[PDB]
Amino acid sequence: CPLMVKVLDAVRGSPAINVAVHVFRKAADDTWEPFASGKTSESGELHGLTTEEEFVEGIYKVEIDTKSYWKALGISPFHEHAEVVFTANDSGPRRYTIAALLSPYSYSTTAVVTN
Amino acid sequence: CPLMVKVLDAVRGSPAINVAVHVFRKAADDTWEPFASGKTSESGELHGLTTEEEFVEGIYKVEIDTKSYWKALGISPFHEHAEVVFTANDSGPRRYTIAALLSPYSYSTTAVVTN
Amino acid sequence: CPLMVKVLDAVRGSPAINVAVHVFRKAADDTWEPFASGKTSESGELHGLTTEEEFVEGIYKVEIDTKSYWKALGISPFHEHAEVVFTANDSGPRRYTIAALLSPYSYSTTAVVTN
Amino acid sequence: CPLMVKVLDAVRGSPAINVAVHVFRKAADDTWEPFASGKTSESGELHGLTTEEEFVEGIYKVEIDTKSYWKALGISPFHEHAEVVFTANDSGPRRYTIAALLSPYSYSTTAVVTN
Ligand SMILES: O=Cc1ccc(Oc2ccccc2)c(O)c1
Ligand SMILES: O=Cc1ccc(Oc2ccccc2)c(O)c1
Repeated sequence: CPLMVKVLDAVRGSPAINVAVHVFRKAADDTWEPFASGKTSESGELHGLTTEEEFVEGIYKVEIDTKSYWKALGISPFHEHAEVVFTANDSGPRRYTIAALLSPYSYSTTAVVTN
Repeated sequence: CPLMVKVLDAVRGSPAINVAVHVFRKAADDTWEPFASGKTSESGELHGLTTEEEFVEGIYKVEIDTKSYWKALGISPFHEHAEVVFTANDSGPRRYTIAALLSPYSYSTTAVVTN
Repeated sequence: CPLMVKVLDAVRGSPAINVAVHVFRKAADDTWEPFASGKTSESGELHGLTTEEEFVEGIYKVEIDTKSYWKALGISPFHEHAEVVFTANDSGPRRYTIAALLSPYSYSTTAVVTN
Repeated sequence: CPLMVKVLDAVRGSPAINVAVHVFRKAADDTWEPFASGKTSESGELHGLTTEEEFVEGIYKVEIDTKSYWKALGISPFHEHAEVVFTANDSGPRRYTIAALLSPYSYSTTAVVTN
């Protein structure tokens, strides 16, 4: 599990459950191609998106559908989604955790990169 | 100024100066078209991006070139850029201020919508 | 104004208005003594807290009454208040801006030190 | 383990290791009395501070010594420490995770509260 996504809700102080997540990888032709997708679990975590074999050097985009999330809680949020864009696996393979903390008009994202 | 961008640097505790900012508007074929751009001023702000006449309802993307900012300071950054995607919507006469606070492996962004 | 405070609301995407702010200076017996206070303005800002003559080097604490702010909006908050503790130090002629971005279970704060 | 503390470094994108943490509990006489203390582990987490028997209703202060942390990395940071102040265990016992994300001039803190 070289790529993991974790989402917290800053209004409720709890994991953000059932948040859709789509990952894309920048193609040879500069296009965003579909790489992996998942929903967060009761702990707000999404494991198993990829494998170290699949997850090669590349520019990746992790899209967290925060608008759907807030709307289901009756909140009409500012952002369409949270987008995280980064180069992965230059120094060789690493483990990436992409965290986001969500509020209706604000979010933050941090990466924790290992080995 | 219906739309303003403000960037701060969390490592140095200062406005983030000379950061390039590109704004796009989503067009009918779901493609991003270039709408407005500039670089932040000594105060970390970018004013004069658009006019009320131009700024119509629609989905906009604001892209903050964080990677180049960190590179020109010698600091190894994680993200390619910071992205903010939102729907501008009447109701109204709102000023949108898109603010962002930058660290090498983390950013936050918030929208302040007034008047 | 050598010291300014600025608060934003991440749930509503607006300045945080009428938030009480207390500033203290640490005295010789390691006790906090009341230095300056006020409430944020319609723009979420609090100016005029001190003067350059008064603001000498020392350890200061800035306490933002977040709990009362959330309660007057009906939202159940986690923190009693947000606290910022720092050493003011010459080098210099700096303006200190203490900014804070508020959610019910989360806050961030940043210092912007200029001139 | 009803109280856990987790600290991330936003400059390095890694857990913040060996960060001292002190917890206080507000006494009957309005004084902050010493409750528990610990250092974060290689994962940036601090477990075992207290027990559900010990950890009664109260107002608590979690002090994270961020200045020592940054100074050991050669950074002279803005803040003396991060202070998190909250009422614990009104609805009966809960599980509290206090997270902080650190930068030299900025930090954020979020609580995740369970059961
Ligand atoms: O403290 C956390 C934090 C505080 C404020 C921020 O944005 C602004 C900074 C200064 C003025 C207005 C907004 C922000 O992005 C993060
Ligand atoms: O303090 C602000 C803050 C703290 C933690 C965060 O991510 C995590 C939350 C809990 C555990 C681990 C990481 C975060 O995104 C913001």
